[PDB]
Amino acid sequence: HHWGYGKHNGPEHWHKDFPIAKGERQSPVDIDTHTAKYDPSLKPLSVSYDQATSLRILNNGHAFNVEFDDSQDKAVLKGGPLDGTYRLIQFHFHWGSLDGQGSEHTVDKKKYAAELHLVHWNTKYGDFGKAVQQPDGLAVLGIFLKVGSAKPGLQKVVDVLDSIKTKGKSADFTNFDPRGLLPESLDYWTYPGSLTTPPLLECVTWIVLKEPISVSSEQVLKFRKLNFNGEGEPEELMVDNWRPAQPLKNRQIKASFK
Ligand SMILES: Nc1ccccc1NC(=O)c1ccc(NCC(=O)NCc2ccc(S(N)(=O)=O)cc2)cc1
Ligand SMILES: [Zn+2]
Repeated sequence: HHWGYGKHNGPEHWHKDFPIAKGERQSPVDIDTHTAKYDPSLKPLSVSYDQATSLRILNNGHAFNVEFDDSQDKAVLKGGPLDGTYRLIQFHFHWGSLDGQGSEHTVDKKKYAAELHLVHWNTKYGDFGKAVQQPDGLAVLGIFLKVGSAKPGLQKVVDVLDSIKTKGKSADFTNFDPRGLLPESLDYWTYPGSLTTPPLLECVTWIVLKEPISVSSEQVLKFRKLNFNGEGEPEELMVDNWRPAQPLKNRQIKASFK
């Protein structure tokens, strides 16, 4: 009886195995755009993905992860609110059963169809497992998805999903360029928070881009054909794999822009 997104094991249950679910810096949150303060001391984000080395795509039973070689400084995030250098390890998405829900963060209570998370770890902690034990261990770049025009740089991801339909399936996934998933603007909001899935560790500097990317209805439909279940288990569509907004508590969201 492991955590998930169903009636009996969904986000309102997680606190029983992971009491930090009710902690002081949980994610996601609603971004109230009128209360976020412009911080003119915040630097432009530096997204350096030209040498990124993707390896593999994995269905882990709660999303799919595109994994990268993080054994050297090849794809790094720096600048913005960050001190030092954060290495890209994986990206994944959260999405809905319907185009009106799926994002984890919300903007003035608006839900997007999906949310991309580019996960990075602070190189001063040496590995990801050490970094998640630190309050500044991770930097997650969050990008909203809205349904409209197709995102051409997403299609290589969409087309491999048939090969990883069920929990525990993986496929080689080399030479994928994550620059093709970024919007034009790197204007962002930032706040201190957590992993949005168990173990819900309070180790994340969240950086959420203001400009969504557009994906097509056909692209997001292909996400919704994935399965939470393993092969030969009853089919349960991988949809609504999002945690809702958590209390902001004693936090301020800062804006990089006016
Ligand atoms: N790599 C490493 C290096 C040295 C030693 C140990 C390791 N650890 C692993 O290999 C490993 C760690 C965790 C794991 N599952 C739970 C978890 O912590 N998920 C992360 C996550 C959850 C959530 C988010 S979100 N949605 O962006 O907030 C973003 C990220 C599975 C595998
Ligand atoms: Zn995520």
